[PDB]
Amino acid sequence: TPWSGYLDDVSAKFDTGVDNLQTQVTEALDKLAAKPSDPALLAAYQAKLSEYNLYRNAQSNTVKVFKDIDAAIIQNFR
Amino acid sequence: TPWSGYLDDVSAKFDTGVDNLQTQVTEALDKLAAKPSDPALLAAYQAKLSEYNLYRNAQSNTVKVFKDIDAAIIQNFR
Amino acid sequence: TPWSGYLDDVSAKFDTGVDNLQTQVTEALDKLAAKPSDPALLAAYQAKLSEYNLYRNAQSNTVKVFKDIDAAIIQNFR
Amino acid sequence: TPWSGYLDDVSAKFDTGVDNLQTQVTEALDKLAAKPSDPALLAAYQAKLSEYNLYRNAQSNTVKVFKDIDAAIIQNFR
Amino acid sequence: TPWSGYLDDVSAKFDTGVDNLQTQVTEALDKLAAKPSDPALLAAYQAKLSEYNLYRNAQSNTVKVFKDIDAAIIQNFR
Amino acid sequence: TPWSGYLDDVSAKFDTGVDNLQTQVTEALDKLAAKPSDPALLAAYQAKLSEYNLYRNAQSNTVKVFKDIDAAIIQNFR
Amino acid sequence: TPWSGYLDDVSAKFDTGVDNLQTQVTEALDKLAAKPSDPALLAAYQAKLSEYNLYRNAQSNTVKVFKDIDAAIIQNFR
Amino acid sequence: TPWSGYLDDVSAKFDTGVDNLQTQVTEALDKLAAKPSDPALLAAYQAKLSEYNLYRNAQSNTVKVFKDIDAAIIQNFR
Amino acid sequence: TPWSGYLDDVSAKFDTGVDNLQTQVTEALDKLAAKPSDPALLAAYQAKLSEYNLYRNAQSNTVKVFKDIDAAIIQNFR
Amino acid sequence: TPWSGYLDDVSAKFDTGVDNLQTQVTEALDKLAAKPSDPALLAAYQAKLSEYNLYRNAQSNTVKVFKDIDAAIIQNFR
Amino acid sequence: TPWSGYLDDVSAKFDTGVDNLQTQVTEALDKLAAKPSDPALLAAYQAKLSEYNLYRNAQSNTVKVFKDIDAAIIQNFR
Amino acid sequence: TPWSGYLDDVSAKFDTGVDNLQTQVTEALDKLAAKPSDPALLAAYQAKLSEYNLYRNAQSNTVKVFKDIDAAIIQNFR
Amino acid sequence: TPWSGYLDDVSAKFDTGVDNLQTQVTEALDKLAAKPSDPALLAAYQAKLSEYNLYRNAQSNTVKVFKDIDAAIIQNFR
Amino acid sequence: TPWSGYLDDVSAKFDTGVDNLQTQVTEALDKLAAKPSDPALLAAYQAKLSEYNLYRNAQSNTVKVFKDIDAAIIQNFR
Amino acid sequence: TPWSGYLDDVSAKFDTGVDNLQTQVTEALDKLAAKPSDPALLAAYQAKLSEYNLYRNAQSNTVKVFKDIDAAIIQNFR
Amino acid sequence: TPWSGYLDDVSAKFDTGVDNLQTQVTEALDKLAAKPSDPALLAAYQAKLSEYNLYRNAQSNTVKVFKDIDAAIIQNFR
Amino acid sequence: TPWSGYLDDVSAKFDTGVDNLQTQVTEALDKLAAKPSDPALLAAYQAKLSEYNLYRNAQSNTVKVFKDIDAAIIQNFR
Amino acid sequence: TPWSGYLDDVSAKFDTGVDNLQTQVTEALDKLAAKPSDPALLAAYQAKLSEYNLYRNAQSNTVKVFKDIDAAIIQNFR
Amino acid sequence: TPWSGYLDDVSAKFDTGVDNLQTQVTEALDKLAAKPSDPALLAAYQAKLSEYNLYRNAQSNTVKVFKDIDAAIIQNFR
Amino acid sequence: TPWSGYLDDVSAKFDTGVDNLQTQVTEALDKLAAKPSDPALLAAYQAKLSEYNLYRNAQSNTVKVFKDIDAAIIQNFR
Repeated sequence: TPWSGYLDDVSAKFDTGVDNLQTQVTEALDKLAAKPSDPALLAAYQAKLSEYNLYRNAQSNTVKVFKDIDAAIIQNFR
Repeated sequence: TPWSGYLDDVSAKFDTGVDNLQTQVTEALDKLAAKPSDPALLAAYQAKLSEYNLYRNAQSNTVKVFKDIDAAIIQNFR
Repeated sequence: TPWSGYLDDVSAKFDTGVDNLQTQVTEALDKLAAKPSDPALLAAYQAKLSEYNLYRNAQSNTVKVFKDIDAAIIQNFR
Repeated sequence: TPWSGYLDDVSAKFDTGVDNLQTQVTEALDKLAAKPSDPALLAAYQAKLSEYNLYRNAQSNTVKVFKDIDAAIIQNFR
Repeated sequence: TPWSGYLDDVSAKFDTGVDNLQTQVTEALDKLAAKPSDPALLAAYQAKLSEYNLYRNAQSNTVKVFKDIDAAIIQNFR
Repeated sequence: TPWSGYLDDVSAKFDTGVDNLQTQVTEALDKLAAKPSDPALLAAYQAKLSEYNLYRNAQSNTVKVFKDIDAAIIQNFR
Repeated sequence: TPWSGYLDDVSAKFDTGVDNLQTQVTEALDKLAAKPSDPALLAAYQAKLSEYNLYRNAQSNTVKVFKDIDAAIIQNFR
Repeated sequence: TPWSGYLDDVSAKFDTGVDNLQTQVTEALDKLAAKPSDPALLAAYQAKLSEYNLYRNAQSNTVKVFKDIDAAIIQNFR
Repeated sequence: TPWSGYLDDVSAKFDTGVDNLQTQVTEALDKLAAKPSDPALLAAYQAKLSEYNLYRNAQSNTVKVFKDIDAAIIQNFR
Repeated sequence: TPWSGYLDDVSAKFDTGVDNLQTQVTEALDKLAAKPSDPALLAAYQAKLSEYNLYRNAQSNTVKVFKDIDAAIIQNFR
Repeated sequence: TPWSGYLDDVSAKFDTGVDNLQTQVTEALDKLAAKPSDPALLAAYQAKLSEYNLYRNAQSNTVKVFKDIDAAIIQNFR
Repeated sequence: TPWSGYLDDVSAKFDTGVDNLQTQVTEALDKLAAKPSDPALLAAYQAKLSEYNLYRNAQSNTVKVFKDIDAAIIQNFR
Repeated sequence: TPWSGYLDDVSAKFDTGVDNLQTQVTEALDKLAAKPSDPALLAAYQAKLSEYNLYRNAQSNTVKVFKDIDAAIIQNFR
Repeated sequence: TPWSGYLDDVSAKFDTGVDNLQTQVTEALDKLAAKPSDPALLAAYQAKLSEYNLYRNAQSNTVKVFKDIDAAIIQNFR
Repeated sequence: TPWSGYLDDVSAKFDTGVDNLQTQVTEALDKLAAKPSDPALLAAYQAKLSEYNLYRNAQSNTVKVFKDIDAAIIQNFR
Repeated sequence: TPWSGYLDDVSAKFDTGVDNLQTQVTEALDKLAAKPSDPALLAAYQAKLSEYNLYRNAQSNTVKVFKDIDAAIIQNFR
Repeated sequence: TPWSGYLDDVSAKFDTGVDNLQTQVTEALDKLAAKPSDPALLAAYQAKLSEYNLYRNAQSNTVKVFKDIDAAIIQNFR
Repeated sequence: TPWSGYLDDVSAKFDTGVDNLQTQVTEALDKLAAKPSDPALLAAYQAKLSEYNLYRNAQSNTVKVFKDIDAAIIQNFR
Repeated sequence: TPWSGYLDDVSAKFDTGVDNLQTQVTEALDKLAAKPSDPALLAAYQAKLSEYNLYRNAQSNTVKVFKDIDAAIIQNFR
Repeated sequence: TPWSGYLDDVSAKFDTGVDNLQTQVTEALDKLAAKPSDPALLAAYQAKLSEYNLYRNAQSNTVKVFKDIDAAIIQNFR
């Protein structure tokens, strides 16, 4: 078992929160790439890609906030 | 059960809202393709196709608005 | 019961508005086809066919206007 | 009493501005659907439908302008 | 097997919908060209040519609508 | 009773300020999803969605300003 | 009193402009229908019907022009 | 007399600068709402609404600049 | 004296530029409505209506350009 | 009467300097929370909130400077 | 002096171009109406009426062309 | 083997997704250029060109979204 | 010498390109207005007017393209 | 002589660069307002207005760039 | 004569350096507030406001540097 | 030498194509007018007049086609 | 060798696709201009002119599509 | 030899990439200005102008991207 | 062998990580500069340039983080 | 010879590094100010201004870094 700190556990709450969003984006892109003119495949990929943008931005700002909460405690040791 | 977030649920309100509009367009196109000169088949396909344009544009703008409401909250975490 | 949106309901106001105009055209054509020289059958078919031209053009422009009223609202979501 | 904000009140100035334009369109369409060949019913429906296009486009652009006036104030809080 | 996307499949529903309309126009034109004064050959070619006008215009507008449904989804990715 | 600080109370002034805007958006979307072609349902949903964008952006910037007013006082303790 | 907008008032300038042209056409048709061989009744009905064609075409183009003048102002709000 | 600081006085230079622009927009909207098809009422409301967009954006950027001039002086006290 | 900004003054250059074009259209329509078959009244109304279309479109685009010149200056304050 | 030292008196010069700025922010937020789409309520709240940011930052830096002037005198007793 | 724009001046080049063609048609019709069997009065009225058809059609197409030249410049302001 | 990152692999999913769409456009253009009047060659080229527009726009927006997902992570390193 | 920028110089390439097309249209209209029934004067005016439509549309689109080339450079300064 | 800094001198290079473009726009608008149907006055005003859009946008972006070059030097004093 | 130390003299080099920049901002704001849509008044106020931002930031950083040069000499007395 | 564009050169191919058809019609009409009963003068004038009808209709349709070929290129600049 | 980009090469596929269609139109017009009454010269020129209309419209729309495919890639660089 | 940095060298790759596109646009405009009705001169100028739009937009976005790559390195010096 | 510290080795992990991305950008720009209208050359350059933006921003933030990790250790020596 | 320390010599490496970039910006602005609509003058000024932004920001950060390297040595004398 590799080491995983608190910022890893915050990042793994988002990773285990979504079930297979990293898989559903890649599958719906590969279904879209075979036929990039189907409205049932473009509107399904729009919902996957727009969630994957919002999943990944919220996951990359929650880590940055907890990095800044810790950087004002560690700076107050000395 | 695959994962479905909030933008999927907004997209699935439109998908479960219409009963079989993705089926009625394909059926009325296949009825039209056998005889593309019947006014009862052209005027019926006009109503299906024009709804399928308005169904899909409203479904692809409501996702884009909720993607922009979330992108101004996630940007205000830090 | 199949799904029928608003453009279907506008199209079905014209379809249920006329009682059997899709039937009276086909019957008066089949009466005309047996004897295409009777003035009582040509002048009766002229009134059916000219109404069926005006019925179907008004039914295919009212759908196109309501498709354009909706396409300026849906475009103003974002 | 349900909640109605400022964009609802701008939209309700148009809705209470016209008296029964949502009713006069539906009535003049149902009078037209029984007899879609009367020039007194086609020219009366043309005036109702063309106003209902201009009523609804001006009502759907005034909301979009006030949404853009507010989105440049709210963006200037921070 | 060559690649065929969704707009090709919509275009091939019209092409496989009619059986040999691209052949019946060319055959009835070549029968007409040998004797361009037969009313049984002019009235048969009128029905083929007028269907081939309506077949090809409906096939070239259904592609253009589905190109415009997709161009409002693809524009809403970003 | 759960704990609610000052930023929660600023966020709950917006939440208790609107009566049922989180409900009126979901209801007017579910009314729109059954028939996404009615201009009385698209223009009503435009006013709800555009208010819900302006409600939520002003609620997510007022919290961020009060977080920045406090972060310049807390930084001036030491 | 029912609501009447500007396109109704343009249409009612033509309707109140002619006194009883909608009545004189119907009366001169009912006088013609009893005896459709009188030159004093055919030449009088020709003048009524040809005016009623020019009355109704000018009334249905002046509305369409004012609908297009307004549709280039309303489109320039946003 | 309530308190009004410098950013209020900059905001009140715009408010007392225009005489009754907050009134002329509401009056020209209520005149437009009774008859949303008059070109003399649409082109007059276009000039009021487009000024009210430019009035309010310049008033909401001049406050934000003076908030940023002060935030670089106050930050240079310590 | 009511307030009139720069976009009002651009709109009032067109309004004071034409002397009584808003009056000459209404007078030539009321002269046309009494007798909608005179070629001296149809060709005179064609010249008034076609100028009133070009007057009002140029007046509603010059305001929109000056609204866009100002919206790129006001956006460059901050 | 509770005790109030010099840093309290510097803080109370800002508190008694503004009359009711702690009240005008809370009132203009509660007026904004009932209708968060009015430009007269967003631009008025922007001026209150931006002053309340500059009031409170200048009040929390003037105390910190006088704490540092005193901490270099008290350190020079011994 | 009433206002006369460019389309009026194009229309007045035709009106001042012919000297009294609007008078010569009415005079030669009133001379014809007293005796509608004279070949010197029918052949003179044929030349007046056929010129008045060609005068008025060229005058009503030159205005429509200059309305379309201007409508492609005014549309290219924005 | 040249280097290909993740945005290249997203771009190569579209390139390897379509089999020879870059070839079928060039071949159907060169077949069209020899005889630009065949409806079987214009309607076949319409389906290739409209897919090649939708293929290339979706391929040039999916790269731009993944460039923006990465630019909000890389910006949150520091 | 008045100032003339680059869009003036593009517009003056068309103005100095044609020698006296603004004069030949006005002269051939004034020759046509004296006798609007000569086929040598109608067919000569058709060639002048149709060139003056194509001269002025190409001159009003080349300015609009160069305005759009510059508006994507000026927008890329900041 | 009033004070004029460097951003004024950059703004006065554009103001003294064009000779009387602020005058030529107002003169060509006042010539257009007297007769808004002349193609020689619409195409001349299009070239003035499109230059005045490009003059003013380049003048309002060059100031904003030099404001940002200075704001990264002044921020690097301390 | 009131007392003015060295940091006052550095601050008064900026105050006497600009002639009436504190007056030209207030005058160009009061000219802008009467008509907040003139491009000659918005682009003139942009140059005044952007200089007044750069004047005041450089004046509030030069004082802070000389306060830090002195605070490392005074700290080196003891 | 006056200016002559491409539509003039197409019109001058017809004018220089026929040698003196504008002269032979006028001469054969003046020979016919002295004696309008000679079969050698009526049958010669029939051949001149019927050619002058076909000359002038083909000359006035070839200009209109080339005006429409150019109007679909000029419209595709922007 | 002059420079020729991709839109030139698309335009030169049409130019080198037809062998001498720009020559066959000019030759068949000059053969028609000498004798504009031959049915073997009118029906041959109809086939050349109608192909030259379809050649040039397809050549001027394929360039405009590839200009729009590129304008959505170049816009997605930044 | 004048100085040319890296953004000049990126801009000079586009300038030396095209051979004489700045010359071919000006030559094909001056050939078009002498005769703005030739389809061989309009379709040749369309290909030059549409390339010159795509040349200049790609040249003005590649500079802006490399300005933004450098502005995130220079900002990371301190 | 020149000296290369730890921040050089972190920078050389990115430089040796990509194989020839500094070469593939320059080659795909020089292929694009010869023909800046090919969609196969614009979409290939978009993927190279967008990776080169993300390569260089991640390489210029990882150095800045390791410079800040070291600057909090070196500051804790004394 | 005036005195120039090490930070002057670092600043003079940038000043003598570029040959006449302070001159080429002022010359290309004065060439742009005479004609602010030439794409060859806007795209040339974009490359000068964007380099002058990157020249001056790198010159104003390299001085600030060397000021901070020295301020941690001078602080370690005592």
